[PDB]
Amino acid sequence: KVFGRCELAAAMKRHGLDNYRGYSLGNWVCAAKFESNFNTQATNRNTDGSTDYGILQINSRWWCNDGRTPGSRNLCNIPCSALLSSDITASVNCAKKIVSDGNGMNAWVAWRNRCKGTDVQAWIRGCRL
Ligand SMILES: [Cl-]
Ligand SMILES: [Cl-]
Ligand SMILES: [Pd+2]
Ligand SMILES: [Pd+2]
Repeated sequence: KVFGRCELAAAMKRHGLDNYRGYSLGNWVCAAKFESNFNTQATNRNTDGSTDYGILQINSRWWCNDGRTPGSRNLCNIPCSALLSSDITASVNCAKKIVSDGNGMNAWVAWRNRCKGTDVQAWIRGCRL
């Protein structure tokens, strides 16, 4: 599923991402925009053989099991396919655990390089939340 900007903003809000660990909703919407272009089915292979899945490009190296990432961890305890679903719960819930790690949203390189320090509130401008 390709989410609408405000549609994603609202779903993320309902799952309690607005100001989760101090990250305003616009940060999360911005991160999803540059990770997946709001496409839940987005996948990308890493140089190490791991793969990134879903709206927030969660990496099989640490966070999910895809059956093809030798020696990886599954810290969210999900099959990676669960992160490609039209239901964003698995991605949001997993992302909550990721952002609790020492680095916060800096774990998402796209966030750091495209969202951090920018006007992320522009991403939710005009949405009914
Ligand atoms: Cl398990
Ligand atoms: Cl649901
Ligand atoms: Pd388990
Ligand atoms: Pd659900």
